[PDB]
Amino acid sequence: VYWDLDIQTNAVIRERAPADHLPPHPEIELQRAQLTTKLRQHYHELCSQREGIEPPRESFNRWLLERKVVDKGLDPLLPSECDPVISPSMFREIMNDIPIRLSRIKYKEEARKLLFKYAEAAKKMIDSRNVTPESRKVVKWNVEDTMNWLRRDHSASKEDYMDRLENLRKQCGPHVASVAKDSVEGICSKIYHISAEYVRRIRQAHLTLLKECNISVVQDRLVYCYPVRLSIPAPPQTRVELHFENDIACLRFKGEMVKVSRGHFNKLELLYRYSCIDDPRFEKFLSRVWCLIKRYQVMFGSGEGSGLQGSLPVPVFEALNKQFGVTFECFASPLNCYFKQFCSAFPDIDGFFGSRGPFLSFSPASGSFEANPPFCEELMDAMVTHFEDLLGRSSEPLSFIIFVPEWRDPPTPALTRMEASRFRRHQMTVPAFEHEYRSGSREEIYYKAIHGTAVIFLQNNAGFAKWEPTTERIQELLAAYK
Repeated sequence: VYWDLDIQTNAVIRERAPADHLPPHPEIELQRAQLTTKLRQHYHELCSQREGIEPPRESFNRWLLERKVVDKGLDPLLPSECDPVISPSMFREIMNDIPIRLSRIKYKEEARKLLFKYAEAAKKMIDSRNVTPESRKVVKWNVEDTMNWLRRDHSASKEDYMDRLENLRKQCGPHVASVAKDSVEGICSKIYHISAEYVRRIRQAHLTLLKECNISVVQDRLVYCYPVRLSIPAPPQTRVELHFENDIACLRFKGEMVKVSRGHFNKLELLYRYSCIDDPRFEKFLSRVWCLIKRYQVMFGSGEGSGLQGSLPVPVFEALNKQFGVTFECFASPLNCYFKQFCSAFPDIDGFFGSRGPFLSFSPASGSFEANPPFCEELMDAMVTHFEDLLGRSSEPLSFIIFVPEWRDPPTPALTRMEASRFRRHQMTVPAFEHEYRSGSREEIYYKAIHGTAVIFLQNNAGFAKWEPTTERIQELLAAYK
């Protein structure tokens, strides 16, 4: 439907030992869900009590992505051992909404209210918090200048109101940041430390469950890739019940229900048949589907396009396979993947559905790959370092075709590094990420993506010889856009 699970892999890796993840269990997934909900509530109260703002939209989810890049802890989702403690992602996102969040504007009275709301918010901040005398008089002058300019009987237009806000924000920004810096850092630190405590509780409950089940807790051939295997045996399956309401699969575990479309459920059964080797009678299938859906609900609120990751059209994947031999997605999930082989964030549960684990821990010696990472610049930067490390270590055909938003104000360090890479064979611009129909029946597309999508070809010499981005192959890839 929106996938081609018949295409076989051409990724080649060293044979690796089974991973030591604790086997997922709906009882533990439910506890992680209820603690992640409490963690979001701590984040909402900290932003409200310390800065008088709501949490910046999608910032908690983006925090989870950034923390995943550096976390050395034991939970597959929540952080517990991170250097730095202070997330640069969450810090930058909170600071962008201080003193207030800038909302979408369409009319003149909206722009006038937004300009006035910013000015009095900066004044209320100056009047109630510690600030150096230099920063106090600069903000005070700009706020007084704006208030008196609004007091003119001569009324300006909407673009005049907007430009006045852009300049006022330009002048007060540095002083507002120096005022709130210590407080925002404290929010990032406290939410990380609370998460670490939650991780310790989940870990202990999971070890206790396995002990209650009497469950105890390599050669380097080159082989075609294969899903991540677990070394710890699966605990006895639990009672998960399935029924369909119209074309929606409904799975209940002890009265707790998760939902997924019928089309995706049938896709998961196929991936499971192609990827799972420890459940010949599908006795554990429904339990693992429940954990999979719940895990991604905890990660991304629920189960087309958001402010975290874009979707590529199906014909683009077809053209990538036919024109450049692509068989593998570096950033996908069992729910959204196009190929049956992919890298994903949660190998403890995704491995049963074809995951090869996170890409930053994947070491292919050969293969043709596609990558459209989530909209997390910290992950993207680690991605580029991994790309160049892999391309420089192997002389076998290796190719990566990367899709990232064409944003230049300012460009991410990852995009700048890729444009200067010694492996860059070709670069172009394709249409922007847009909503791709899947549901059957939503958040808006990330703002950085609206100008278009940069497509970068990173190949070693063997890969450039085998999958060269010739003019004819580029036109066919461009022809895939409807």
